[PDB]
Amino acid sequence: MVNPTVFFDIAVDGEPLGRVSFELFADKVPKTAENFRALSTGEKGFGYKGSCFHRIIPGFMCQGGDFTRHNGTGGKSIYGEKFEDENFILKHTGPGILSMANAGPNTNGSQFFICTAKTEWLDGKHVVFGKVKEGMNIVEAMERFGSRNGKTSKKITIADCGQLE
Repeated sequence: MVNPTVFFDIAVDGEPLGRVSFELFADKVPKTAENFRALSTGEKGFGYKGSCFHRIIPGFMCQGGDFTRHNGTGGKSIYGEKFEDENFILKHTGPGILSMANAGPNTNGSQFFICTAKTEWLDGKHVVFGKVKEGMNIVEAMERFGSRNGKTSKKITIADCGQLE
């Protein structure tokens, strides 16, 4: 079978920016990939639609997925509780990597980041579960609204999201 693909339609201060799509490595990290896929479709009744990228650091990453508190302090997985680091097979190889944010071992929720550089120091600490497929330029455009401390200068939202194919 085939790894799922999901998309995010991004907006900046409500104005459309573009679409970013991702391959989810369900072949390597099925549990992690499924969480992100389900939160993208909204099939459990909650997920990423309408949420924001609250922390963006140019040259580093864009982070989002806190759909409950909108600031890095919230979010939840589809598993009724934070969940474990499934494995660290996949590495932070370069721009476009999709990896889970966490607050220490086995604390995955819904927060994630999209790398804009190779972030090898996170290997073995954050679970890598996907990669941008199309629209890396859109992520580069988003990145320009970040700053040193991560605060964004315009509100970057996931206007729509779902599963492709």
